[PDB]
Amino acid sequence: MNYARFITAASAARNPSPIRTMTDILSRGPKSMISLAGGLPNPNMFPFKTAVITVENGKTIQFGEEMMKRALQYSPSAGIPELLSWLKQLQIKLHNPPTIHYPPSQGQMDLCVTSGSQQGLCKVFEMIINPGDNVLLDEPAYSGTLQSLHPLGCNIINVASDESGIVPDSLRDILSRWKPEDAKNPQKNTPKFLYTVPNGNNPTGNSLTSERKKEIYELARKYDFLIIEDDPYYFLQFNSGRVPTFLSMDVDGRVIRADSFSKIISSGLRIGFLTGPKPLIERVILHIQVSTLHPSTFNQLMISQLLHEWGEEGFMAHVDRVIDFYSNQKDAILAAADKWLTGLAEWHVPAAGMFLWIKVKGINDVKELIEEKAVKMGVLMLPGNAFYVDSSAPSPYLRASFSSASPEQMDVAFQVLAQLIKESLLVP
Amino acid sequence: MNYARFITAASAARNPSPIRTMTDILSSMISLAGGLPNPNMFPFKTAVITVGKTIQFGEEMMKRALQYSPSAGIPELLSWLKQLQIKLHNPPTIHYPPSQGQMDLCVTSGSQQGLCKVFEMIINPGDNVLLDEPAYSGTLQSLHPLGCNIINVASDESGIVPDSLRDILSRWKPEDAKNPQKNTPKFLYTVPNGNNPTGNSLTSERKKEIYELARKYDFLIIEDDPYYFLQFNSGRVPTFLSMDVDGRVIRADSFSKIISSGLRIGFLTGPKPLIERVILHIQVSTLHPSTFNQLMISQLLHEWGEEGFMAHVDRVIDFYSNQKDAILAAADKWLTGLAEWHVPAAGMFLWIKVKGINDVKELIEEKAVKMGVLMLPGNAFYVDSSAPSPYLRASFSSASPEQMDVAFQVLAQLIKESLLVP
Ligand SMILES: COc1ccc2cc(NCc3c(COP(=O)(O)O)cnc(C)c3O)c(=O)n(O)c2c1
Ligand SMILES: COc1ccc2cc(NCc3c(COP(=O)(O)O)cnc(C)c3O)c(=O)n(O)c2c1
Repeated sequence: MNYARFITAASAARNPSPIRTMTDILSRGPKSMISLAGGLPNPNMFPFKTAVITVENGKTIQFGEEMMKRALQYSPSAGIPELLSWLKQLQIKLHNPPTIHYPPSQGQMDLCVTSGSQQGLCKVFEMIINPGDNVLLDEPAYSGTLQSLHPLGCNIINVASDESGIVPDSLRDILSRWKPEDAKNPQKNTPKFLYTVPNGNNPTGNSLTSERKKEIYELARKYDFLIIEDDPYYFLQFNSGRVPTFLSMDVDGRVIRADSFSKIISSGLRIGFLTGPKPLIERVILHIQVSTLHPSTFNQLMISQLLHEWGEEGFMAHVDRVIDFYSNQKDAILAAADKWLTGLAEWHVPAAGMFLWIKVKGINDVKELIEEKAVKMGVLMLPGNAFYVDSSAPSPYLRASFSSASPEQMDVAFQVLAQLIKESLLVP
Repeated sequence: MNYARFITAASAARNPSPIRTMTDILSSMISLAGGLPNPNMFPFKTAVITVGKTIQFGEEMMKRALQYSPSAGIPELLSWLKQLQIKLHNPPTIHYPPSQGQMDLCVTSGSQQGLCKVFEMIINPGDNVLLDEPAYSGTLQSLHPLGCNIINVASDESGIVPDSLRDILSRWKPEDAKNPQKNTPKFLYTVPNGNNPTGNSLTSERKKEIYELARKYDFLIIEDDPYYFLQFNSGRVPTFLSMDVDGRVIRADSFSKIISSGLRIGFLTGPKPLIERVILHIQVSTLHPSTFNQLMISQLLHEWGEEGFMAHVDRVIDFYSNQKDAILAAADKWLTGLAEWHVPAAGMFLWIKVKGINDVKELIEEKAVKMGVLMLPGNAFYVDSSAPSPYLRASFSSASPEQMDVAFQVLAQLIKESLLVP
């Protein structure tokens, strides 16, 4: 398995910056080192000098003068080394991927810090996708991936999904149009990858089971395609005992995993990370180098100090508090839906994340109900249309986030929704 | 302007997110719309940043700083930067209707992101683009995978030579810009102040000549100006943006050189239909620039005012001007007779030509690194980086005068060792 067939010609031709070239030789020379190489602003001319950041149940984070100069300066494209090594150990403890000690050419596990998991996904899609390429995913899907994929000119093949995510039988039936050996022939145009959000899918709230992940992985080996495991709700699972990830079962080095801090630590800091085969991670870093140069040094240092002070134990205690809060929010939205929506709509318990996916019983298109009537009433939800490749098609579905509204706000919101649905159903 | 000829099919196919669409429909509200983390679950609570003044993020300011924000930037930073552009450049496009290229702005994750999104918006494989070599390696390394043909325009001590541009453009007829099969240039890219790596700046007269050739052959101008606030010459030269009567200028500005490089904050100024395409691409790549870092810059600009910002740039110019003199003094002392250079007009680089060496790559990459001195070989700043180069780039931004003295003393010795061999 070579990574060359998956990547575009343009991604393969990317070269490191002349500084990244010098940085290699910097560690091959003496300790004296005088540098006249970079266009770095002088660290003594920065207007910010020190910083103190308070942490609820934790040590205050402090950036003294020297740390502040580093925080305000350019840093490596792949991320600061202390955050990279901490995240690498986190992945090993959580997923123990088979690829850890593989040689680099065979897809050795590598990591890079990205400006949210959105940047990681975007760079992955751009590295892989040629116009006309086949890609697999289950609809409804995250609108940010659909809007990333759409300008790339790929053919998006929808794979059926139910309460337990992707239905492996649907994937098996779709793949039966090709023969396994067609993956070795580029004119056969076999799928490049399967994209999935395995825990609390945006927008469904549905999660894949361990058994289905094993079945999906075996179909990925058979037809030799990559798996893009976009897991930002990994640390927001409501089920007791986490399900193994695709990364944990990645014997082939065919999994690219996107992780985010947006849902558990901070969304505004724009900090995520990508885990996958070293040749593919290297291509992503090179693209990052010409786009954003690197993720914010300041925000990485903040997170790194918080993570190092917490330890694996303090980080896990924070996720427990987060899961407990969202689990109560999930119960509150479910109680509001039971009280006002029973008989008018279909839904079930989300397995992870922050969304409730509701199907309105006798309405073909919910877009006018949500975009017009509900807006005039002071209630904001997302119509299902936003989560399909064909967003112009009518949708009976709506996405309701339970992340921030109070139980009483959920009650009033669903009372308004029920009233508007009933009014629309009574029109002959 | 027909902006459609400067935007690829993929860029035109981009749509706003469902959240932007919902927000636009809005006029007591309950929101179950966004996948926003709960703002009361964030582990960071308050922040104090010393500037002897202080910047404070109180509890609610911190919740906003740690939360998602608009793709184009936070409104207070956008309005401050918009007023800065109007005061500094007073662009003719301010009150033009949006379709006619009304001046618009967006915050980017450094000026590198802005440039990258601009190139990806305009470039189709095989398209012709103009620039002067030696050029910034970050733009060459952005353009190269895009499959465009890079046409080198001659430059001297005063930047692009308009006669060179005029001669290159003479292969087409002005009317060929209306015919897509003629493949006329899409844009001219330039760093008008303290070019990376030369340190050379364009004059007002040349900018006017280049702008008239841009109208005649209907191409855009990408004015990448991160060293705009690092000019050593008395009285700033007008920008291409200030003379943009047509709405053909896209300007990239950065805070990396004057405020902070690690914060990843820059901005793009240009025609509204072009800026809109850039925002949409940003929306699917990074979502938005860090809210926390934008709020840090915004609060600093609020404490400072235009007065404090302008006094900071004056102190910054003064510091780099002394650094420039120190590197010039070190070059006079050790390099005279061995190398060629002239006075940089702006920025942080000295561009040196080694007198009797065809390729400096082995002298800089091997010999210099071994002696503890780091510089960049000229090779890095050309489309054809495999071609031999007698040039080197020396940055005067951070080394002390005494470090420059030892560095040039080492360089001089390495040059002599390379020349003395028959
Ligand atoms: C770790 O070593 C480093 C790191 C970064 C740089 C950045 C440099 N230049 C930046 C630049 C930009 C983008 O800058 P930004 O606004 O920050 O995104 C845009 N246009 C022009 C003309 C530029 O020169 C540079 O020259 N050297 O050497 C570096 C050396
Ligand atoms: C201003 O309103 C907003 C702002 C942001 C979001 C972000 C959302 N999701 C983020 C997400 C990402 C990228 O996340 P990041 O890591 O932060 O880049 C990756 N994969 C999946 C599956 C995701 O769901 C969302 O659903 N809504 O509604 C938003 C609404």
